[PDB]
Amino acid sequence: MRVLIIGAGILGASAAYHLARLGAQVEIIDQNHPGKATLAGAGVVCPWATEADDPDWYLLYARGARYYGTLIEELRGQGETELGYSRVGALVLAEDRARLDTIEGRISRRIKDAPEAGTVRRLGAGEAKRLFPPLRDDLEAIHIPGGARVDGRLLAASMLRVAISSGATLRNDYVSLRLNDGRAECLGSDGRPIPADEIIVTAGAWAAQILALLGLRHPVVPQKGQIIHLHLPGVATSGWPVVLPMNSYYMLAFDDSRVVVGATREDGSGFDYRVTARGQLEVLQAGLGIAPGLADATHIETRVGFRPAGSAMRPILGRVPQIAGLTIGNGLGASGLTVGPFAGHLLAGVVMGEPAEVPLERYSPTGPEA
Amino acid sequence: RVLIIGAGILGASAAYHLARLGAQVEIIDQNHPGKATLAGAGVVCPWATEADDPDWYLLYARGARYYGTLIEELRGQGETELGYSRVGALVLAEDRARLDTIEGRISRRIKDAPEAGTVRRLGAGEAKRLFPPLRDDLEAIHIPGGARVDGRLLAASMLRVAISSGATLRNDYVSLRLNDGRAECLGSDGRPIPADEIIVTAGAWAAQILALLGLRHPVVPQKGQIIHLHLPGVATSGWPVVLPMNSYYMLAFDDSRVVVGATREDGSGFDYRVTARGQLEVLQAGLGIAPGLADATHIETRVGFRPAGSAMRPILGRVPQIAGLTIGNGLGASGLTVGPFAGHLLAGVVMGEPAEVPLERYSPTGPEA
Amino acid sequence: MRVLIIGAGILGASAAYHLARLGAQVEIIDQNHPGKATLAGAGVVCPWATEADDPDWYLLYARGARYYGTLIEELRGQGETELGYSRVGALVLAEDRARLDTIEGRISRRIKDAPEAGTVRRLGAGEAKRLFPPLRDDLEAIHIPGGARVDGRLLAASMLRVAISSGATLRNDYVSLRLNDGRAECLGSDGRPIPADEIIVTAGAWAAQILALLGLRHPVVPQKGQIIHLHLPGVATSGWPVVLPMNSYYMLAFDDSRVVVGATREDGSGFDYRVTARGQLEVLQAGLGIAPGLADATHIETRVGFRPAGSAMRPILGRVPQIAGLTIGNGLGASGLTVGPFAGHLLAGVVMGEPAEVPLERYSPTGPEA
Amino acid sequence: RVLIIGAGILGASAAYHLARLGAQVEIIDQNHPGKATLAGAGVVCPWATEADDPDWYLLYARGARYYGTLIEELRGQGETELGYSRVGALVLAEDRARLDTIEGRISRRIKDAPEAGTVRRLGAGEAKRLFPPLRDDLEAIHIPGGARVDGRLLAASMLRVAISSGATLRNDYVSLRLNDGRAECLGSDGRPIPADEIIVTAGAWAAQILALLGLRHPVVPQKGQIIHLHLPGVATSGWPVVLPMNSYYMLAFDDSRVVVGATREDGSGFDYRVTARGQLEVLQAGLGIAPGLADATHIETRVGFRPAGSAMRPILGRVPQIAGLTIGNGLGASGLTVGPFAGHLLAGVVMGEPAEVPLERYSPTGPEA
Ligand SMILES: Cc1cc2nc3c(=O)[nH]c(=O)nc-3n(C[C@H](O)[C@H](O)[C@H](O)COP(=O)(O)OP(=O)(O)OC[C@H]3O[C@@H](n4cnc5c(N)ncnc54)[C@H](O)[C@@H]3O)c2cc1C
Ligand SMILES: Cc1cc2nc3c(=O)[nH]c(=O)nc-3n(C[C@H](O)[C@H](O)[C@H](O)COP(=O)(O)OP(=O)(O)OC[C@H]3O[C@@H](n4cnc5c(N)ncnc54)[C@H](O)[C@@H]3O)c2cc1C
Ligand SMILES: Cc1cc2nc3c(=O)[nH]c(=O)nc-3n(C[C@H](O)[C@H](O)[C@H](O)COP(=O)(O)OP(=O)(O)OC[C@H]3O[C@@H](n4cnc5c(N)ncnc54)[C@H](O)[C@@H]3O)c2cc1C
Ligand SMILES: Cc1cc2nc3c(=O)[nH]c(=O)nc-3n(C[C@H](O)[C@H](O)[C@H](O)COP(=O)(O)OP(=O)(O)OC[C@H]3O[C@@H](n4cnc5c(N)ncnc54)[C@H](O)[C@@H]3O)c2cc1C
Repeated sequence: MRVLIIGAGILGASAAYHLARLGAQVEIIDQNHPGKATLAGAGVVCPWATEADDPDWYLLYARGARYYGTLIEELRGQGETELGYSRVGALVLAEDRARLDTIEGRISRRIKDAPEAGTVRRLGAGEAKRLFPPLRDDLEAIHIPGGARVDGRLLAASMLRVAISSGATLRNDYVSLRLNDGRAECLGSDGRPIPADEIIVTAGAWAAQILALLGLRHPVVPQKGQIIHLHLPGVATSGWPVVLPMNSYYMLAFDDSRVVVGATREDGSGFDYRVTARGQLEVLQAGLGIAPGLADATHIETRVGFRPAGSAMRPILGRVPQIAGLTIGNGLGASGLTVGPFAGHLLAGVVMGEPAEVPLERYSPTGPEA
Repeated sequence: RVLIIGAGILGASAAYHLARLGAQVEIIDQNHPGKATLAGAGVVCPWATEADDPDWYLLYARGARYYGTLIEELRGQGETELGYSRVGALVLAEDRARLDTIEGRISRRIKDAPEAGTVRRLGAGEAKRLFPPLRDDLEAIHIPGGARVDGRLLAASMLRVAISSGATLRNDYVSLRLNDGRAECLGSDGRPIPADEIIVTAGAWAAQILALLGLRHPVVPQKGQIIHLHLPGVATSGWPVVLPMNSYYMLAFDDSRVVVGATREDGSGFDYRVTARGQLEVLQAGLGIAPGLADATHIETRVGFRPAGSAMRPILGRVPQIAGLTIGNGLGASGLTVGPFAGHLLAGVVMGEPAEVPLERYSPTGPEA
Repeated sequence: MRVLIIGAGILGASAAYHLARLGAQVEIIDQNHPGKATLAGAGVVCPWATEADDPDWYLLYARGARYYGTLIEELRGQGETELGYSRVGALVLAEDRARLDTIEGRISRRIKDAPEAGTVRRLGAGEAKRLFPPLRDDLEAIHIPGGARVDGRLLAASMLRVAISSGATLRNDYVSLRLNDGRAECLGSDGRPIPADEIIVTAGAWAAQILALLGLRHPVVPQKGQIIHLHLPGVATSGWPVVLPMNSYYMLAFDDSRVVVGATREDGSGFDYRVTARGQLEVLQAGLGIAPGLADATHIETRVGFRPAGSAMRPILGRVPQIAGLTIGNGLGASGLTVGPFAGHLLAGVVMGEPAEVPLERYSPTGPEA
Repeated sequence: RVLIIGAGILGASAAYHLARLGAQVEIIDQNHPGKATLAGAGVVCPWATEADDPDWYLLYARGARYYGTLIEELRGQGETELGYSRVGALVLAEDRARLDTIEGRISRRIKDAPEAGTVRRLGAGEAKRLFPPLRDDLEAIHIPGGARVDGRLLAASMLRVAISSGATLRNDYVSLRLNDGRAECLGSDGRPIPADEIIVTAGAWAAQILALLGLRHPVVPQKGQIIHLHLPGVATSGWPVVLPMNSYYMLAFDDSRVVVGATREDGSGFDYRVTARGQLEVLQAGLGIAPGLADATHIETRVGFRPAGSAMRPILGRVPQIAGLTIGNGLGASGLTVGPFAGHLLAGVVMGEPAEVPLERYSPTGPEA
């Protein structure tokens, strides 16, 4: 009766994974809405290049990317060997040499507190193409040996599998909320309450819909994103790194001759689960523009997902003011696969009472407006 | 003016009927996974049902006859593709003993229903002559007048007519609170949604927001999986509905397509998944009476959550002790037949007309303590 | 113009994989017809329990199962580490103890000269359910620790990747054949011949269509097969064994909470690439019959594949009599994922002239029928 | 009597005409991946075509106005679902200059072709009023006679009429053999297929089986990728066809569906794959002139291999020096407009009727020593 988690994406799954290790009874409930963000998550893990230069770097991006090393092994030693993860390195690009210099600097300043990045290095024209053949030969780049990739769906799935293997439960259902005597109550499909000492709301983009039932104003709305998957027949891509043109687009490669190209950021889209023409056109232009070698690659599918985009680019983590037994994790935006796993460790310490490894006040949620 | 929460077959009909009368209708629909109206098979044949509840049957048979008014009212408005057709129905039974008791039930309920046509008990092989895939050793009772419809296309057409008449439709999950004895609607952001009259046709999900008002809404979801088949290059526009009276059924549509009866999974919750045993049961039932479907293409299997109430009879009418709030739900497994006519009844409530049928026996319950 | 391979299934891919490593210039052509057998192969590798006792066929079946040990590491050391292979053991079931005793006899006789099978051990009721939870608790079984499984598509894909990394070429095209001056010619899309010293036809079920152009009578026709893929949300299956109920059906599990169930065997089906109703019913009955735990598992997809089923259960491998520069490999039927990989190694030696590890006279095709 | 190899729009048209003349028809089709007729967009508008070749345009114009006869003969036969509609056509251009030259070329060719109607030059967004997604700043030339059709449904309709008239259809990959000067057809089993006359409408794959007779058939596949869009809740049955005169195009069907011009990939072979650049080219060309399609749903991308010949002129007529063999191929990118009438000619060849059109300029070559 310890913990009840609403939503089992990368964030809700990481919370369960970390809670099950603390001996708590974890009950997970996940509807798996069409457009579940984690099912469409590209899988880039490389914070050192992010242009968002706030103290969130020291707290979430840096700390989160440093934990991937430990997490992958902790999972590997538990029977979970299919995560799609690989420390393949990353290539960062820019249109003009001027902007490419300020980015190299921003990365250099951020290697001190994250040695997993390796030895950052400046590549000349044609050298990035030797690591990612589809790239243009006239592209200079910055190589970050530490940058990795992952299959967002498989990572969350494996974390859930480890939790359920050790006394956790998972079912497919849609639950709601009610405010009882100042405490948070979870109402099942029938309508009866679901006994739980602590509740965690990691409902992603849909969180604002059930939290509003408690008088809360959750400032997280869906940001639609369309992401293209390509197939290179008979092409060994297991060693290819990730590519970050620093223009809201990106692309990476997986072992099964597969290449994924950066997604769109459609604001005010709502929950529009449709593959549109312009959306795919945007991605195809940005992709083939830097990597003409992908021209004759097969188009296998185009996934759609709704990012939990918060008002601020920083997430919303911590216990709810004025409401007992309610914690929420959301707002991961476009960096959820990188921050999600560690953010889940934070929520684990919150509901249990462990000492805060970081100051969550910068991310604490808002209370009832009344 | 009017705010409708939930745009299934029921919420859509209410908007359709109200918009035509000039009321400012604002529709908000979340489109939950498993929206019942999207998964509805579309059989309309109440005279054979084995459930004997007059309060419920009164609307079942009445809503069936209403299709005569609806199809034409929609036809004369640009809407001609609703999948509706008066193709007739075949009622089957395994042992001739049960078939006799059923032939009795049908005649007893046809007393006030000439729309059912002239019933006739068919000899072995006569049912297969109208539905070839059936096995030849099946006696049946033919009800010329039983029809089918594409519930998905019916709700879509009624919404289009409502929007063309000044209604609005947007996607959101809204809630309710008690302000001054009246029902006030809050959007996801939390801002209020001004409305003189609110209607709640949220299907199985209705018991999640009404509970915020102290109401005990006895409607929970009953999952149901339904299989769609395709006979490549086979004319099916004339095939009848088939009701083996064993919780299963099957019907046909124009596009060489055959739909097979659904499951009934109590205590499923909103488990939007296509399970194995669910499809095994449907395929065993279908292929058991219709072995001709063996080599038919399986194109998709849909899932839906029926708004199953504590009692089989629905819940319609204003909420006692709460002003400006009306509820419609509980349709269960007959919402496509009862839905359209019920929306007409919900419209009359918020508009104030005298009830074409006394709604007292369907009214909801007030706030509890 | 060293070698031209027609068809890139598991067999054509294995041949290419072996030839390219020996310096031969390999040109691979594969249309990827709908129903490609390799893309729908279940992936069971456990020959010792087979009811079919054909020495000509069994020689390659048990031989091709042992070759998997070499292949997995060979591919592993080349960057191909995600092949879905695992030595998870197998469970052999039967309804009545009478036939289960007969099966135990066949296995023992064939497990004595096969240490790869491990220590065969007869389990009591409920012990097979301890390894495959969804099974019935009343089932006796025979445990073969050596039984393994693999993802057929990922295996053939990785082989091609290693082959093309070794100077081979892969193209999507439909080619034909004509007989010119007693030697085999391959007609490209334009209709003009394609220069090639040696041709290998691994066209699977479609092989007879183009080989008939040379006066041959290739007795390999398609046998449709429908196979169901299930999903157990939040269930660790990496350690689940294979199940062989010895009733033409079967089922296995993969790492990502996925369970596959035995396939149909539709003779005279032609190239009917449809998912039928009865085909799925039969599989569901067999699966849930012995494994009620799969009842509430998700059904994610149902694949279709045309097995290259030959008149004789033994395959067809070797040069074509009276026709120079032609080599045929086909007839793998329902055991190609086990035989395919090693059978490709045989085809490689044939076309190059190396001595045959196994006398191939018993598998040679027939010559032109004047 | 007659044996047809390949059941695309060309082989189907041939079967539809032969069955009416009382010939015993046996049709065999392998339905290769990328069958051109299954991916054909279906624009019918020869008057605007830029390719001014009289040897090829003789049939293009002649075959286009044959659609009038064909639709009615099919409409008066139970076949009413052809996707055909005389919706008109809009011809656009980059600059007013090129648009002027096109208007002149169009009017010259309608003298003895009144099916085009009254051509009118639009300007300043008048074209957008008939095709909303277009840009407002586009002048155009309206050709009321331009129509569209679903090549997939048309070929099926002809076949059904042919089968209702004693024709047979089978699935197999057949070959050809020289048996004492006669053309003989061998099935997959190797046994011969008795046929008094053989017609080869094998499309791009023809060169492969004809090489078996020592013939050199200069028809190779030209891959083309085509995109289908869906406009949620938008009536498009009345929208005309659009011909930007830039190697691309787009048309609209009844079911809120819009199709965009195809790619032209030479030397592609039978590469049955949907590529990235191919879709980028079509999306750019489509949205470049029709920004309104930005938020349209992408439902499908089809691939087909055009029977592109060395010369744009097709290949029709008996094979020299080989007895009982006839060839039809080379339809290229205009097969849906020329195909139907071309099948009528192939029927006239094998039966012996006089040539309505000069066959000398299309006949194939004989064996090369
Ligand atoms: C196209 C795309 C590409 C991306 N690429 C990257 C990348 O390269 N790197 C990176 O770091 N991040 C990336 N992201 C961001 C990342 O995928 C997300 O930020 C993150 O996965 C969000 O996970 P979540 O669990 O918070 O949300 P979700 O994954 O949406 O989880 C919410 C879950 O809760 C369920 N739920 C909701 N309401 C209820 C309810 N009432 N009852 C029950 N269940 C409920 C939903 O059905 C869902 O399963 C990408 C995102 C997109 C869309
Ligand atoms: C498999 C199956 C087969 C069936 N076959 C038949 C048949 O043959 N004949 C027959 O007569 N009936 C049949 N039915 C029954 C019929 O389909 C349903 O009873 C009917 O569709 C109920 O409609 P509804 O509008 O009440 O519910 P729904 O269709 O579920 O509509 C509810 C809507 O409200 C929305 N909503 C919910 N909560 C909120 C909120 N808080 N805010 C905003 N929107 C919200 C939901 O997203 C949804 O769109 C079948 C049902 C199933 C499942
Ligand atoms: C449902 C199912 C389950 C199975 N389960 C198992 C199992 O558990 N264990 C096991 O050992 N085996 C199993 N098998 C058998 C195995 O999948 C097959 O035997 C094997 O994949 C055959 O490989 P292939 O290369 O001979 O044929 P294919 O994989 O079909 O390869 C033929 C290829 O050649 C191409 N081609 C053909 N003609 C031409 C042409 N003219 N021009 C160009 N390309 C051409 C085709 O497009 C295709 O790509 C199963 C098979 C099925 C159908
Ligand atoms: C993407 C695309 C868009 C197009 N758009 C248009 C348009 O808007 N307007 C227009 O006028 N034209 C258009 N065309 C052109 C038109 O579709 C084609 O020219 C025409 O359909 C060719 O038909 P066909 O019957 O000659 O060949 P196909 O349609 O390719 O038919 C050939 C048939 O023969 C069979 N076959 C071949 N060899 C054998 C064998 N040995 N044994 C048995 N069967 C065999 C094949 O399997 C196939 O079924 C388009 C073409 C493409 C590819």
